Amino acid sequence: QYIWLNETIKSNKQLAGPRGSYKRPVSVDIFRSSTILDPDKNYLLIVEEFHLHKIRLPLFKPAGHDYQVGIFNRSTDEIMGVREVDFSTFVDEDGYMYDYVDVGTAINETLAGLCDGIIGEEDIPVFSFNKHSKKFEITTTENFRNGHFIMFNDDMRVDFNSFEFDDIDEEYSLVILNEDVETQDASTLEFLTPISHIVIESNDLPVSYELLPSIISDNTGVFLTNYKYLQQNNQDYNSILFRVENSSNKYHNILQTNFNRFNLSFTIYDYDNEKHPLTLLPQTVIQLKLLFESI
Amino acid sequence: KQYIWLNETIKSNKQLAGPRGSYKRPVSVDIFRSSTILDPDKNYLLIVEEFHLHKIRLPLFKPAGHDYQVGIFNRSTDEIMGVREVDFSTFVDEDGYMYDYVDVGTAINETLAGLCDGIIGEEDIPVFSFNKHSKKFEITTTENFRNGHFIMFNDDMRVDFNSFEFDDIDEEYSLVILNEDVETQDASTLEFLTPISHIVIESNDLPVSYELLPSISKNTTISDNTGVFLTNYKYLQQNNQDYNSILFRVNKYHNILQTNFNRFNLSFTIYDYDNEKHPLTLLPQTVIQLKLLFESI
Amino acid sequence: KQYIWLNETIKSNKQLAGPRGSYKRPVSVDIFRSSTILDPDKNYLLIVEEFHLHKIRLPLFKPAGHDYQVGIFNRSTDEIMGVREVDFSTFVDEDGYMYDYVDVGTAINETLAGLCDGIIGEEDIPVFSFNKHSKKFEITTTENFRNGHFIMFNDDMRVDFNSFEFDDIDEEYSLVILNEDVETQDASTLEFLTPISHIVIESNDLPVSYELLPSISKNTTISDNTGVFLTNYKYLQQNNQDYNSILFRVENSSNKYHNILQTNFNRFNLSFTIYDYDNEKHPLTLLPQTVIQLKLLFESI
Amino acid sequence: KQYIWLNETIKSNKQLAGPRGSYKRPVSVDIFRSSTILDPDKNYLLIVEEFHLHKIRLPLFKPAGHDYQVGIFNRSTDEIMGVREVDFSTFVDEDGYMYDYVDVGTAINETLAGLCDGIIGEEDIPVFSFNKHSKKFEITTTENFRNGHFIMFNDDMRVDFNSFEFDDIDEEYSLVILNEDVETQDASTLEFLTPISHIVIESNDLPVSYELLPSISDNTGVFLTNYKYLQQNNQDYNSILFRVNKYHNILQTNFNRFNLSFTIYDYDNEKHPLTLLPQTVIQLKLLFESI
Amino acid sequence: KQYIWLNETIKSNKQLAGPRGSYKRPVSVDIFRSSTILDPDKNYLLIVEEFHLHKIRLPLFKPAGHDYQVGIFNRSTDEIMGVREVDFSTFVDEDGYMYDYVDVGTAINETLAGLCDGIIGEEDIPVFSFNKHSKKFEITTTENFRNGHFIMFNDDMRVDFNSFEFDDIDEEYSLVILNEDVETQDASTLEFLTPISHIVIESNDLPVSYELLPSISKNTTISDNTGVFLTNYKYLQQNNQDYNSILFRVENSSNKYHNILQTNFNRFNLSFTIYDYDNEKHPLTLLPQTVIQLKLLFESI
Repeated sequence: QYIWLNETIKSNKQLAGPRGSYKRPVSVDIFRSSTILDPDKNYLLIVEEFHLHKIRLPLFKPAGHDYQVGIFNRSTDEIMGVREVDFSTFVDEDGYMYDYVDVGTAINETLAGLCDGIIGEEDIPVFSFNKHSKKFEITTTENFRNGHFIMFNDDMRVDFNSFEFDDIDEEYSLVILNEDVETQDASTLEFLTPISHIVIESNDLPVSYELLPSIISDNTGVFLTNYKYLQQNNQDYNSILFRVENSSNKYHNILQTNFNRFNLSFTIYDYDNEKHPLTLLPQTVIQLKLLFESI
Repeated sequence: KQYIWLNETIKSNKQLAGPRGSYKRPVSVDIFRSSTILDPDKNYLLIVEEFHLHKIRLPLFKPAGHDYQVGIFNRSTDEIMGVREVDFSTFVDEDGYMYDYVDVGTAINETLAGLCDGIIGEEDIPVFSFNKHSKKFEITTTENFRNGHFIMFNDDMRVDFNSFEFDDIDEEYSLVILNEDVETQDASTLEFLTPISHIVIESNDLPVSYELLPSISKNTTISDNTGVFLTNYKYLQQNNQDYNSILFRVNKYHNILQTNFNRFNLSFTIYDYDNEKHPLTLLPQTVIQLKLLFESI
Repeated sequence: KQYIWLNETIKSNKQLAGPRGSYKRPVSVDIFRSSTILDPDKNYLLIVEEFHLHKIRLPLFKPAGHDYQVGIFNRSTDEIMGVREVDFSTFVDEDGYMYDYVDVGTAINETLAGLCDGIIGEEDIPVFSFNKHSKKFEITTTENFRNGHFIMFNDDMRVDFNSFEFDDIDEEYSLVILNEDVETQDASTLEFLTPISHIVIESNDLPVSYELLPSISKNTTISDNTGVFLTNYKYLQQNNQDYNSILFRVENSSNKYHNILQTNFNRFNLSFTIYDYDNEKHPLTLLPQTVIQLKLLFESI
Repeated sequence: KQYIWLNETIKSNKQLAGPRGSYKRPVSVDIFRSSTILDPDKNYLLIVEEFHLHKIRLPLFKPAGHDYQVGIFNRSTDEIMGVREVDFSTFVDEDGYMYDYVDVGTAINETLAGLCDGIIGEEDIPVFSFNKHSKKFEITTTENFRNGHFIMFNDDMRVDFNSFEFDDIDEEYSLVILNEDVETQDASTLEFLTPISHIVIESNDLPVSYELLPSISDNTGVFLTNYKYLQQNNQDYNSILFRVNKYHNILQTNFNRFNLSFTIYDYDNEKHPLTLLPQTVIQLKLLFESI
Repeated sequence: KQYIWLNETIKSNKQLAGPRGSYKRPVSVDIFRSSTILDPDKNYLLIVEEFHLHKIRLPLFKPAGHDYQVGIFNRSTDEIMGVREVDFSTFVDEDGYMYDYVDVGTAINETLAGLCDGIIGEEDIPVFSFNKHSKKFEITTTENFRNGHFIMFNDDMRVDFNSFEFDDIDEEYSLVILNEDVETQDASTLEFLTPISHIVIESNDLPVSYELLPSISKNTTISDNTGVFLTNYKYLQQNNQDYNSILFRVENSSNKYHNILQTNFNRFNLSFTIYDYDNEKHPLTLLPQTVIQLKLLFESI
């Protein structure tokens, strides 16, 4: 026996707020007059599909990183200076950033402020994001490359690993520049994104919880599905579509048969395990299809 | 274990469909057999193995669901010169749909040209357009416009054409950051413009178990609402193609409640993102194919 | 559970198939075993695990299906100068097929040129054609033609060459919007032209359950009809390739099983058959160079 | 329900395989265990979960299969000037194979050049060649050649190099239409030219249910797996990876020894083994699944 | 029937793993639950659903495995002028690995340049190098070098850099055919250079059935060897990326189940291990920025 349950959420300006400023969590109450399941049977739950049409996800989270840029002199053979990359001007209230151009601007302003006293404005290097290639780029003069190197610390080195590097120190590495415009060997947006996965969870649905580590552990958490997210490009706004294939093992046992209501909520888990709820926009449309399959 | 396969097909012509499909005839099939289809002692599941909607027409855009507004900002005086609501009424068909993204771009452009009429000199009027080859919208401007003015997109414009670079200025409006004569999107956004969500096969008289639905009443939460659906095909708009040939090939089972039938109807239906349903209709050139599998447990 | 695999092959040559496969010999395989294939005590499901139609020729267009018409509009006088039906009769072989999209483009171009022969000067006659590289049709015009006139497509032409930009004048006719000297399609429309729907393996003497089909009559809905179908491969015309090498392999956990009814047999025939969109069936014919592989599975319950 | 996995591997060296695999040592593994593999009471199915043929060499062409012929037509006189057969014998190895599509393009070009040697001058001799970048064969000509002459392909050339535009003059020969200096193919046709049909793992001593084969017939042949090979590019040396309901019945559950070979079937069905190289590292993972 | 889901995650920092992961701490996690995990009466299978090795370093080349040799040939005198062995020792790390194909290109180049020292002019010395953009090795030469000489690759080089156009002269050595200033490979060969074969999850103290391995010894061809393996991720080197973010999800190849032998347990240890093509094993090691995620399915029968 296959029991199918469709659900939808609309939105508008009045429910969500301008630019979704009310941060209303994505949630649906399911509520039926009749009972949903047959008392004499045992049911596995699986989420067959969902569609998160028109939502806004963050692209970068400064708190998790400790970036540091520096300048190295080739004649004198020493470190001239090192500065910490200051994101506080570009961050929203919740500690997020929504554009990889701005990650590049932050890194650039730190780099420009460091070379203010030391190097002439003609040769101050420029760090920027290229919208077309999805790659960060370093733009420099020939005078700069003969005189100096740009230095990255390890956090920078790892997240922007597609540049060519030379290790000088336990921490710091030199960026090897051979041309006016130097770009990344490969995109590294996967390394920058804080989003790990999006999850459907219910406080009141009688379903066997998944086993977790501690905040030794006896900890548990309700998870109906587990969507792994990957930042493909610089798109702040997204339309995320999920559909299972022929033999997905992603079932969950239902412990009690007799219920006529429950709540479903969409939540985002970051790479540092800070969970936060997915919120509506005026234009958001959410769709959802649960299967209850008898054993 | 038993595999009963039921093929079915619809040919079309000008008589059935009308010129350009103007009769709006629903896609539908009666399957009528002399013998009974299923064996009385078994229980069966139903899955749609494949279908083909060869030569059909689908809408590319539905203006009713959007509130697009463009505006001009003056950098010298640092204030809003005007804001106008984009008017799609001269581009829309009788059922509220549009069928070309070049036309979506023209609609936006004419609003922009009307808004700039007295306020900016003709040579410096910016041009909004859809690029057929890249499937991206573009803004074309003079350097003299860029030094003087910004184009303003409201929140709905902001979201649906999100791959331009923006700068917020208040609760509602956002400035389009232009640095070159031709400025284009970083990424196609046709998925944000299409109104078509899914195509569904349904039936009024096939003895098959319903799916549970949220209530018809949009305010109330309680629901005893159901509906027959045999399959659920998610549609994604890949490009600027009005006319399509949709092909589907195959967990998606449905229980058959009673065994004693030889008649049923099948109808293809389109659901939009605003949940309004409407029938898939024929063209003269439409050919439709369909394959059901009744599978015994 | 039991798995009984049955590999099979077909070779060919000039004598068997004829020059360029001109004898039209159907692809057919007598399987014949000395021993009985299946064990009497068990029930068996049949699935075609893979095949390979190496080096065959399929048609790309079938003029019978289509009612193409082109016209010329005059923008000065704002009326139709003329309209003509597109005639393929010279390009078509015996069977009613065409085998190259360059020819499809030529036939439309001829019709268009013959329509402009009296009226418009030879220097700015428009040129319809098929671009081999992009797999897209193209309209080549002069600026003088564009200012003066429009090319008209009818409803059938409109649908099958849908990627051009169009303005609809009438219930029937549409004007092709041209802004530049060489105008092309937004997207490939070869899927709208290929007459091949699917390719089928059917046996005239294998004890296997038949698929239910709709009635032969256009007038009656009540159906008794049935057909033998072992597999049903959906074909899609990717490019302008006349000759093809078609390979099918069953994905993990498909449902394309048929019940076998009788458990006692040691011979059966397998033909390969092509269905078109108009439901006209015709057999897959050999070439001299045609190798054909095939692999059935008989799976017990 | 029981899953019993059997990892296996092969290594190699100069002394085992020879310079450029010149010994032709077949790929083979003797599995031999102290304990009995399977339970005596149960029934088992055999599926090959994954194999990796790392650093191997496979032929790209086999002239034996093909009967190519080229010709020159004259447009002024309107008649066939000559027809020569394409001789591959200079580029072929001992086993009848060829290992690069540029050499396939050269062989046809030498035949084409030899046919125009007496008739047309060197300035207008057409040039047949393989483009390494596009994976497509090209015909280079002059304007003087195109106005005067055509190039004739026979039916076997016509089917394997089908992407060119053609005009049929008779039952065997077809003119290649040419409008520019460098004319090329509509699409890649390496799938036509490759003689490798599939790659098979076959035993000679394992108790497993055989697959029914043709010859009236009563033949049978043991095959543990079947990998369908397709030629993606002009890469002579390869690294073939396979990961997976391709099951087989194990007839007897009392054994602890068998010999797994690797074999290459061609489109003419002529079978031959997969030979090692010094650098080769072959991997394999069988599954025994219970009922 | 029952589906028990076990989630596990690992974080890191400077103190834990060391600057650039200098301490080489292996990736390992202890699962310790106060309750028993499984129900006594049922029989459970184990499959790994998904893991995510976020921000980790992996080697791209392992010189020990190869014996590369380069040579110079003289076209005038028609003989070998010399053959040097490619020395990687100045580029390798402590553990025998190289983390950049640019550096593999330089190694070959230094060897090639040193071999031309006495014999060829500074301008006409050929240059071998890796192209970051195309992922292909290139040979930059003068017209004067090509008219006078050829570069010679031994068999090991010939295989791993097979996409150049070669010509055999003897059993070991092969000329590289060069017709332009810059000559590139026809296709990528990074698959031929990577030493990482697969990444593996294993456990010393989980009661689960072991897989059957071949013999440790060269002498006795008979085997008795077994190993504990929870999953087997086949790795493929896409590009020149030193640092990686490896995601696995069981979508297809879902046969990778393992029989749990004992139901009575509440604790085990999961460790990540890398196997190379010479079958040497070494652990996966953390970095300060590494985050590892894991999900296990215990499924009953």
